[PDB]
Amino acid sequence: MFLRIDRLQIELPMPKEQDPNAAAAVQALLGGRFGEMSTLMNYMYQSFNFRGKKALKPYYDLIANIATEELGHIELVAATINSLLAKNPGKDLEEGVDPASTPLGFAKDVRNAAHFIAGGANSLVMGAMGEHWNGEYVFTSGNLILDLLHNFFLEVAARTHKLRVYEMTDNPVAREMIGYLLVRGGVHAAAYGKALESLTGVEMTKMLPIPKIDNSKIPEAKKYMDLGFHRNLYRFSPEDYRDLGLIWKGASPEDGTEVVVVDGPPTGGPVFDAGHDAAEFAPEFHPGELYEIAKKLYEKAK
Amino acid sequence: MFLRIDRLQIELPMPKEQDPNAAAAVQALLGGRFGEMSTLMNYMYQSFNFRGKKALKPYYDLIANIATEELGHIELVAATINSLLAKNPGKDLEEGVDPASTPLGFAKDVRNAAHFIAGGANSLVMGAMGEHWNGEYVFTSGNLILDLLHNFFLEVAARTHKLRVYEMTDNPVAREMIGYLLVRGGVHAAAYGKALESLTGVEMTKMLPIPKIDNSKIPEAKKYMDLGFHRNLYRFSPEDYRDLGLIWKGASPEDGTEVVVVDGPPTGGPVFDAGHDAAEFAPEFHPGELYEIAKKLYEKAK
Amino acid sequence: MFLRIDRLQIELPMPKEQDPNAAAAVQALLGGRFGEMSTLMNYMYQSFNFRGKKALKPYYDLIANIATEELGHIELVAATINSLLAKNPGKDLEEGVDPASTPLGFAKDVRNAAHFIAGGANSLVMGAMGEHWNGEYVFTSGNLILDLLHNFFLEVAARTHKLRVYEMTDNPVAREMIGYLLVRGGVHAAAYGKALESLTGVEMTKMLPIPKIDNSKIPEAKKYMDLGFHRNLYRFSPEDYRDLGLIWKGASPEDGTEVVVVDGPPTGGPVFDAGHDAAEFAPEFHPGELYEIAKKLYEKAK
Amino acid sequence: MFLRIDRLQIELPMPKEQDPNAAAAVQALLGGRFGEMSTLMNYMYQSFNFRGKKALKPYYDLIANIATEELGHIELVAATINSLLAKNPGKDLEEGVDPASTPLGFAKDVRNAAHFIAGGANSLVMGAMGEHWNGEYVFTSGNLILDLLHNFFLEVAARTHKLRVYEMTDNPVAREMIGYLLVRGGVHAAAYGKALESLTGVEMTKMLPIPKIDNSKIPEAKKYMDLGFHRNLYRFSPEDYRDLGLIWKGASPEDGTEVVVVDGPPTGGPVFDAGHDAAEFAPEFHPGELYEIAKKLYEKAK
Amino acid sequence: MFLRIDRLQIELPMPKEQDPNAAAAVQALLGGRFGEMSTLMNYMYQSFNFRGKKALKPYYDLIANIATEELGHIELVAATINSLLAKNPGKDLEEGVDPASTPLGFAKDVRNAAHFIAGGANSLVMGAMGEHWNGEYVFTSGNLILDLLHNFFLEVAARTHKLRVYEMTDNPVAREMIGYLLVRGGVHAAAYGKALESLTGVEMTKMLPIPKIDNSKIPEAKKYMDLGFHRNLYRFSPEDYRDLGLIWKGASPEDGTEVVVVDGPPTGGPVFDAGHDAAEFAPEFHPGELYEIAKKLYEKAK
Amino acid sequence: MFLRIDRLQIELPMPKEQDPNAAAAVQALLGGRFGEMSTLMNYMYQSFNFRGKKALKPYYDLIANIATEELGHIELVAATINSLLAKNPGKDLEEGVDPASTPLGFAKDVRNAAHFIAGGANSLVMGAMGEHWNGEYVFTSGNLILDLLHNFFLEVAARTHKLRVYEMTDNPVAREMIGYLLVRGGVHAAAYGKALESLTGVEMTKMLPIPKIDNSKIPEAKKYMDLGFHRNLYRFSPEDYRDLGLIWKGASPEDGTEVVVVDGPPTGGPVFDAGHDAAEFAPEFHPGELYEIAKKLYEKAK
Ligand SMILES: [Cl-]
Ligand SMILES: [Cl-]
Ligand SMILES: [Cl-]
Ligand SMILES: [Cl-]
Ligand SMILES: [Cl-]
Ligand SMILES: [Cl-]
Ligand SMILES: [Cl-]
Ligand SMILES: [Cl-]
Ligand SMILES: [Cl-]
Ligand SMILES: [Cl-]
Ligand SMILES: [Cl-]
Ligand SMILES: [Cl-]
Ligand SMILES: [Li+]
Ligand SMILES: [Li+]
Ligand SMILES: [Li+]
Ligand SMILES: [Mn+2]
Ligand SMILES: [Mn+2]
Ligand SMILES: [Mn+2]
Ligand SMILES: [Mn+2]
Ligand SMILES: [Mn+2]
Ligand SMILES: [Mn+2]
Ligand SMILES: [Mn+2]
Ligand SMILES: [Mn+2]
Ligand SMILES: [Mn+2]
Ligand SMILES: [Mn+2]
Ligand SMILES: [Mn+2]
Ligand SMILES: [Mn+2]
Repeated sequence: MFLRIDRLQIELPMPKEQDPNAAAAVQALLGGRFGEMSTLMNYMYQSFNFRGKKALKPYYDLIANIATEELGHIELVAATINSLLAKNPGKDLEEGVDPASTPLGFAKDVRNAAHFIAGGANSLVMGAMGEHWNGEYVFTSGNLILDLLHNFFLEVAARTHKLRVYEMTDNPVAREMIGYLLVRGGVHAAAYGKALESLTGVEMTKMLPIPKIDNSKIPEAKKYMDLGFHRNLYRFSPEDYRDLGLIWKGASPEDGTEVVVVDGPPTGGPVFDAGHDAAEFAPEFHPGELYEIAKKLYEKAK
Repeated sequence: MFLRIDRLQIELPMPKEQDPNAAAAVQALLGGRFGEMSTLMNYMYQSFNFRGKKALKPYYDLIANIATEELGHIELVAATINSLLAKNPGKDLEEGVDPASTPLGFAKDVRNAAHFIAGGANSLVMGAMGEHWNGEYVFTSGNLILDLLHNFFLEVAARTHKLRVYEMTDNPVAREMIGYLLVRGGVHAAAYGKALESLTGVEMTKMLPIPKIDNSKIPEAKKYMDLGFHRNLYRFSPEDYRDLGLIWKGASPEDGTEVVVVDGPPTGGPVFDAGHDAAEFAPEFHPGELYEIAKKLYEKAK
Repeated sequence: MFLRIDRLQIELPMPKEQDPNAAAAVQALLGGRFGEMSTLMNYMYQSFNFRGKKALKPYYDLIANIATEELGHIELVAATINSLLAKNPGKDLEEGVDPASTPLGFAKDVRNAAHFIAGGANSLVMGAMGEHWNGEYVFTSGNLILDLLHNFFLEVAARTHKLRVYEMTDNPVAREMIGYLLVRGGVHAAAYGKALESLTGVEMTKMLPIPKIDNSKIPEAKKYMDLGFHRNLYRFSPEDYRDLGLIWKGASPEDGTEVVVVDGPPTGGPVFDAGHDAAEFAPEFHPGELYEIAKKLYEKAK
Repeated sequence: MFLRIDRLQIELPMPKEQDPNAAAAVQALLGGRFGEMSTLMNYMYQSFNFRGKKALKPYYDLIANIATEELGHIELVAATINSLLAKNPGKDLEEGVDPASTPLGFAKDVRNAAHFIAGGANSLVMGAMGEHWNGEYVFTSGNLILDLLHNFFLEVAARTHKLRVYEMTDNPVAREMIGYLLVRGGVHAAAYGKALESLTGVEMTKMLPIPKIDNSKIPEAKKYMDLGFHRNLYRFSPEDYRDLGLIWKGASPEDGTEVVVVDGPPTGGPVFDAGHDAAEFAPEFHPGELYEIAKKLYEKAK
Repeated sequence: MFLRIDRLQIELPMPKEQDPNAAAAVQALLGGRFGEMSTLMNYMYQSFNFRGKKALKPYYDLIANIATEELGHIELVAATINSLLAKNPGKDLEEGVDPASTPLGFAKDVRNAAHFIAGGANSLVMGAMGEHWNGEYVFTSGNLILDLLHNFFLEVAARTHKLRVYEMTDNPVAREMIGYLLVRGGVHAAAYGKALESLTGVEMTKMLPIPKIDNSKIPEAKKYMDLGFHRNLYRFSPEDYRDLGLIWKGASPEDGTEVVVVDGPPTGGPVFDAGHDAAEFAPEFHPGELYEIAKKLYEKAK
Repeated sequence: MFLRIDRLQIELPMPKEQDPNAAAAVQALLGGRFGEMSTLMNYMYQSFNFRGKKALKPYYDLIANIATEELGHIELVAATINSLLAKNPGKDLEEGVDPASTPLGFAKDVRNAAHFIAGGANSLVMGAMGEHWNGEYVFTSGNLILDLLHNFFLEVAARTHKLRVYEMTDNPVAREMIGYLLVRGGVHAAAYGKALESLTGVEMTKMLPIPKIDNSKIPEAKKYMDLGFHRNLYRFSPEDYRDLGLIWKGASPEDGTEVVVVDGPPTGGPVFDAGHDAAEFAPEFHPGELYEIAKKLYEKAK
């Protein structure tokens, strides 16, 4: 079972301008083959399907726990896309929009028109070409070593996509998210590499980084390394998965320093609200009446 | 962000033997169009994309919280499938399997061979025809009423699929899971119906049940209603989503009794471990050496 | 624009009992690559997209009119599938079905479980592997000769699929439908071949039949030829497409006899009603109340 | 069976300029998830699959008839796209096009290159991202109420997409089509809502409009309401489906006035011909010789 | 079995500038429905599946051999795309690229972002809309005449796409490849047409060209015809498939001159190397260390 | 460019009778995600897209050459499937088949009906669920180490699928093919592992085998190892790719013995001809006339 905390994993900056094509590129990191939906669903299904949940417990704890972290990463990437698509971020009401004035005219010419037609200027479950995420992006073979080898690869392929998208947009909201997730993905790659070394004797972490560029060269990633976050494997569970430190120990690939398990999630930051976009009818064309209904739900004695 | 608890939402019984074609049918309820992946991802993305998270908070709390519950439902359905596919449930080591003796010969003739080739006799992210789940199964328009109308439909369409699969499968593991999720889906349909009543004045809950068959006609569902589970909307969060009772109040469609918000998740039941399947090389062909590696990790613990 | 007549293009017989796997095979002829959806949508879109609707009118009339005929062919193939899937054909109310008794147990083991889960034991928009029909099965290039060459091929490929499914299914409903549509597909291939002869001088009809087997070897098709149906190109329009005989003239490939344009549709046969299937909740679990509602609508008629 | 009338459902204006990206957006309304292909094929297959064609006749008449109207809507949307893609609308011959001069250079940079490569600058069976329409967009459950609930949703989701595309392009051909189809979709939503109220007692039409914006705010829709077309359910059949008025009666959601059944289709307007586009080889590179062949087919004595 | 020669089928010119959208259009010719992947895989699988490899040997030789030629065409089209995507063609090392400087900023706005995210600025197995090539683009019916009819169509549909893409870009690398492959596709269409005439008596080559525009009107195609290459069917085999001349004989459709079989491949040209693209991390971010490792592999005594 | 040799990489035995479901399982090894189409197309596109073809030549030679070997593997797997689907292997003419007698009745009930409808009882470009192979199964990042890591994984994932299908199918044709390709896949995994060791210092070959089962436990694979085939990397080229031994050297993972580069392809075995299947109209319904046409082509030879 799962619980939810109404917080993003980190604070994101306020966007300052809508940037559709940046949002379309960032979609690769959400619903593309190596996006966060893929790391999430790979680890989630491997955790469901895991044989030897007690006999191979440290490895089960690892996959079950990292799957849980990736839930917050789909959330964070979706918030980033929503930030880039928001017309009036954080504002409950805009007035004066007339459909006949062609208020979505710009959207005719952007790469991803679906953001504005199917979505209400919001994230979709798709990649940078509009391709919807598909369950064949999941590998769940039942063989622990084969799955871990796949997962090591998956994290460094995902990192490669994050780096390339970083190089496509200088939007600060996108770069903040990417910097943080480069650091988290470095932790995951390192953790799967340590798990493989424990099972096989092959020193997989010595292959890192892939590609051969250090996170310290990406300013927004270095920001988070400077706070120590490359050392931390957070245990996203009240009472379970307590044996992570049997694998998550020893040296960090980033700097050689000792890594640690942190019990519980990080503090986080607030969730994002894109505000009213009347041309998208989101959350309604003129939402004042609905806001009044919600207000009155609280005004009650019962 | 999210947290994980290593418990299924209910306990499941143990099948007498593998039932591949039952597993293949139950896949519809996991990765098909109206499976638990779809309800999960619809509500998850709607919750990310929600505009007016404070101004429309009671409705945000509802979608965000039900999304969290559906995480445990993909888990529960996967456990059911895994139970039906497990050769040696709960048994860590089998001996004597010879690949040269065609130990997977039965799988040549089952509906879903992928369970045994791509999977290690485990669940996959697909429906009852082998169709992989796809992101176009998600509807996230940004318009609250349109989304809620969709979600009401989604729950009763999902219910219809659960009922039909129930009528195909006599296996207790499937009947228990389905009976439970018929009751939970009744709660979700009722909740979305109450939300639509509040926003629109249209008495959506009066349309229930769809199809026009009572959950009381399904023995396992009747048991869960006798335990009160049709009344309960669990708050799957440490501290958030405390306004569910503004919508989740009044009469149950099942029996007219007053519905309730329950603080926290249910206690549930143990997770499922399919054990060793040597022919599937899952978790390894001969896993004793890996079990020894894991044991030694604890000896070297700090 | 289009009009509808509540008649199948031929009458169909009644199966003795349900035959799921026959239905699954016949799906190839509905939603597969060379099924009736494909011939329909190819000619429909070509007719929309046709350039030179007046200057090339005889050819426009041909494509526009054959497209209309193919609408009735998707209808006829769907009726055949529905006939094979119907538990109680023609019977409005069945009693005593208990969902708890696994009344759909047989469906666990059939090829196409979707017929019974997604469908209410009814046709779906898919082929013989469960693959849903897709718009990339349409070829609409705008070049008349290229399109007609494609359409000649499409008809003989579709014929080949019909012949192979005929050889799989002994059910009279399927044999009657297929025999009829072998004759109609012979007309369409001949018509496109005559159109290509007129435009190019290449004697395309001399290539027929493809494969090199005569429709006379298929008993149901032989009967329809004995009724003259290989000669007939029906004008499926009140007043339009009156120049079909400019192309549809001269010898039939089947027997050398003169072909004819028939004003209007054939008289055909009754549409099919699969009746009540309570386990499928179709049209309702217990439909008597809805039947009463419908009866009362007539009492309140103006 | 079906008949065809060689007329669009309404007169469309002459385009005045090619607008590829407008055509790409309008594709959402043709082959996207909530485009006219989807409403068409949903109602068509539900009509084939309908159980109780006599016992539930008014409801059968409704679905069978609206399916037939949607055939003319795929035609109308395709004509709109073709208008936007036409280089020389209504002109049989253009001269002087040289392939080596890069006459399709603009198409390199438009969103939808397929319009110009796969199509001969014509409509395709796809949405606004190039996604081809797929049969999984059809819902045909066999349960009347569940299908009608789906269809109500489908019409208002389709309306939402039409409104958003309207707001993306000010092209008069697109806006004329959209205005008309907003009015027709309002009729369909109202009709399915009335059918649901008759079966369930739930006042579904009181939820309209969705989104909460009136068609009267869209000038091209108000044009058609001012002619009375929101009141009219046309019976697209010579002799069948005569019981529509048992459901289609009472108040219009638009203005409270009494709705009516109209026997037969509206008058319509001419079909559209995009003319010669030599660079697309459509209908031929230099079509004069083919036009002469067609002319000579008429010059005959026989 | 197969052998490889490290040469393109022709010399291509050096690109001079990156042209992403030209590369995206040329993708239609690689991984689209009528691209070189399709002609390749159609003929390859037909050759595997061929019945009567001795009894119908000349026809087997034809399909087996043309399949082999198409391997070099996927190679040639991929080289063309890679040329259009190359930043530093032929250069092993570039220095001074900083990811934080947004070196891929242009790629945010191009049609095909996947070239830069999934690919390292390189070709992908997809068409001009980003659609990945799929095995349903292959037709392998087992019936020789039906397959040959399909293949005739396939070549002229492929030619039509090549012509349209030619008209979209004036890039010399693209136009050189297209000119050559127009000539080769003319040979293939002619060869399948001759095979059909031999089997059926229908003069299929008299339909050529389709569309009705001569290759001699395309300067880069005329270049290769002026060298005689429209006459040549190369036998891509050391010792097999020696009976091609039983079919490949008689007049060329281009000019009426006698065609010939050439034993062995043409001379070819060098392969293409896109060079270092540091922002794509291709072949590495800073490849000097890897180049030194490779150099040292040669410095050996053993 | 490529050349073709009309030989399979090994000889195959003849099945006693058709085995449709065995063929359907073996399809996973052809067109599934980890089938031979995937290894082929991964290495083919990586070889096209390779940057530093001279500076990193030993690695280019390896990928380019292994790609060529995989061409013969799609051929070999297709031959295996065709063998399992052949009614009359090696027999040019069968008499007496009557389509009216349901000669394909068995095919109604097999897993893969497409083999008999779309195919003429022959292989298709799909996996074990009927899923067509797709280009998103290719990973071509441009980064050498990332690609090689992927390829190492791909080979062991493909091996895992081969092992599982082996365990499903007792047919000698399948066991021989799979035993051989287990040995060849061991060579490829070892080669990519050696390449990674050279570039990274990580001892990837020490992870082998994956899964942890020796090829010696599979009797057919053991025979091929006893013949030395695990040592051999064949140079599938007349004159190119002469630096394979710079990487392909040192110890075999199977037995510690020195590996070798073999100049040229193996001698292999005959290609397979499925013979006449009249019910499939393959190569024709009654092929005697076409056989006579072919005979006469030789009489008219030059
Ligand atoms: Cl990740
Ligand atoms: Cl991560
Ligand atoms: Cl649900
Ligand atoms: Cl639920
Ligand atoms: Cl047809
Ligand atoms: Cl037909
Ligand atoms: Cl509609
Ligand atoms: Cl409408
Ligand atoms: Cl080609
Ligand atoms: Cl070619
Ligand atoms: Cl392989
Ligand atoms: Cl291999
Ligand atoms: Li069982
Ligand atoms: Li039967
Ligand atoms: Li057998
Ligand atoms: Mn992540
Ligand atoms: Mn990760
Ligand atoms: Mn659920
Ligand atoms: Mn639910
Ligand atoms: Mn037809
Ligand atoms: Mn037809
Ligand atoms: Mn419509
Ligand atoms: Mn409608
Ligand atoms: Mn080619
Ligand atoms: Mn070709
Ligand atoms: Mn291989
Ligand atoms: Mn391999």
